[PDB]
Amino acid sequence: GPHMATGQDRVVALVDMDCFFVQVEQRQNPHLRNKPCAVVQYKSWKGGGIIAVSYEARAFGVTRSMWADDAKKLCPDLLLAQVRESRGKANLTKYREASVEVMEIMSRFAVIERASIDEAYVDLTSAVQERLQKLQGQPISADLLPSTYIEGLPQGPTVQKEGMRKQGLFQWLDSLQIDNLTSPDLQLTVGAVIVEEMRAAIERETGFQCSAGISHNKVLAKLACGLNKPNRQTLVSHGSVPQLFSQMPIRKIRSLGGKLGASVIEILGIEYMGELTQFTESQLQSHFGEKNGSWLYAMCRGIEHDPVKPRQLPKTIGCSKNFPGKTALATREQVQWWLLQLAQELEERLTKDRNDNDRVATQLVVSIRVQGDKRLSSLRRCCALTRYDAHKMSHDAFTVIKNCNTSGIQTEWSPPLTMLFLCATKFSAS
DNA sequence: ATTTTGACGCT
DNA sequence: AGCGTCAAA
Ligand SMILES: [Ca+2]
Ligand SMILES: [Mg+2]
Repeated sequence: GPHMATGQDRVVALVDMDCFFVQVEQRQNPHLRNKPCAVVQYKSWKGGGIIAVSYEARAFGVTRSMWADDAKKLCPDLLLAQVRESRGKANLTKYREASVEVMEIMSRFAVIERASIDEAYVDLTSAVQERLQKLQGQPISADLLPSTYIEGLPQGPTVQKEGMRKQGLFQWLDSLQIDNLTSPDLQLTVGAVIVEEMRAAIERETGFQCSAGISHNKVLAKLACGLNKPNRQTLVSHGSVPQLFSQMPIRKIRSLGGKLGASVIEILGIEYMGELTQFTESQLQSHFGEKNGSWLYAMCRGIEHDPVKPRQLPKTIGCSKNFPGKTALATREQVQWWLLQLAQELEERLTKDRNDNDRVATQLVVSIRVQGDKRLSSLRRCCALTRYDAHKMSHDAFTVIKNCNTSGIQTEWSPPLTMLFLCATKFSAS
């Protein structure tokens, strides 16, 4: 009752760019705008592998991981943009730089946590409080929320999408308690006003559209963000959680999309997130561990406490290349040449990072996959990263992995290498 | 023969 | 330190 917490203390948003790499290429090449389009890496094998897909192309069934030749089978007029290749490998610089454009705009509004190349969490709690004081008890107009969905509404006693959106928004605003600056629902609504402004700024200043979720924590904000895509935002209130979760597959919640989620389904014999409420905290801890158990117990009730970390920059800078099937690296010369290519791209990115961000990486992590392993990485070794020098970095990576060569022969490498990975880590201020 | 990334937990 | 899990384009 009165001491039972409800996880309504914060306002958190998750902003996610729509079909991000596609939008970067469409900004650059107007011929691709408003077209079924995809971004591919490496044309030679089956037309290249698709990594991003415009919504027009998704309507034909084109997806990520599809080979372009197969996507062309689904969408004969599919347009393609290729990832740049440098030093023999795909180079993602253009997308990292576009990401920086968007992150810097978001940072003007509030503290952000960079969650991936195209998404960031936003802690809006303080901005909401300040805006509520500026408003001076003044009601919130639907005009301030032109692209917002209220999850769960309309409800109770129009057949077009925008009509439904406006009906739900009207019901929500009609109900709000604006005279109470401490109402969680009002705080979320002001949060949504701010996110509308943030999203307008992103589009004005970059050309890129995005979707967003607004709720009381990161998991619900991420879930909300995905409910109305593209170019829309969704408010998930605490009160919307019981109905939302009653038919929500467990795997849709962040961190439960893999083995743990599968084990929750199998061990408990349930399918939907809401069904978790019927277990005690200790029961969940017994099956899934203390940390996971407590997390599940609170999360199925819509409560999560993970903070929006103040971190706009990535914590690691990495480069990797797969060598699939018959192209696996089988000679010492091959392994060293590709370590050099990787180290050169890495030196370039590290030098840029040092100039822009006043920091230096101090550890180099080397990872390889050997032919036969189902595991993504077969081996990981580290060494000191003392100079941004590609020849030195490539020499050190070879030195720390050379003893993996089973081969009795001088020049040959066995078992062949199907992956090389260099990652600069452990940044210190400079 | 999705590939190329990034963060974080366990022991 | 090294391995495993989960997730983004
Ligand atoms: Ca996205
Ligand atoms: Mg994303």
